[PDB]
Formats: sequence, C-alpha cells, structure tokens
Amino acid sequence: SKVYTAKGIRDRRVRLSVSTAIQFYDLQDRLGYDQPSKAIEWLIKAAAAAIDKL
Amino acid sequence: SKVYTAKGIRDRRVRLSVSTAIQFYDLQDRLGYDQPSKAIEWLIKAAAAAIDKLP
Repeated sequence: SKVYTAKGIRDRRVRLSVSTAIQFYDLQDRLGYDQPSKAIEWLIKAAAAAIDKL
Repeated sequence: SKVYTAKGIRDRRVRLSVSTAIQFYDLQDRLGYDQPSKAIEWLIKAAAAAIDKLP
C-alpha cells in the first residue's frame, strides 16, 4: 500500500474530494480506462505543457 | 468515502500504481499542494484542451 518517493514514503491510495471525484470519474468513463490509475497517468501526460511551464 | 453519481456509487479513494504514484507525488510536490485531491483538480484544468478532443 506504500511507495518510495524522492521526498519520502507515501500511500498509494489518494482520497479525492466529493467534487473532484465526480469530475474524475466522469473523465475516467470518457477515456474508457478500466483502472482509475490509468486515467491519472493520462492526465499527467495530457497536462505536460502546463507542467513544463511550472 | 462513497460518492453518489448518476451511474451509481463510486469510491472516493483511488489506488495508484507504483509508477503512477511516483509521478503523481512528484507533481504534487512541484505544485506545492498538501492535499492530493487539489493536484487532481489542477490536472483536470491543465489537461482541458486534450479532454475537449475526446469524441
């Protein structure tokens, strides 16, 4: 249930707010991914331009 | 930890893969947020252009 990160040990489970969970699951359905983790990974990839710009 | 949706009940807890967790927490750290949910909120706004292409 845990993972090493550069800033220390963290939980693999993250708790979404009600409002964010509603939006996230709507997106997971639209993307068609079976595992919610893959929709999170997709978001990280799709946000690359904003992430690059800090 | 349950959320109700038009499609039924879902869990507010999401289990990340090891690799996705490492990437996600690096982003959360770069953003400076202390709640993971706010980083996901940020991502949905930051990915808006791609989401809008989903047919």
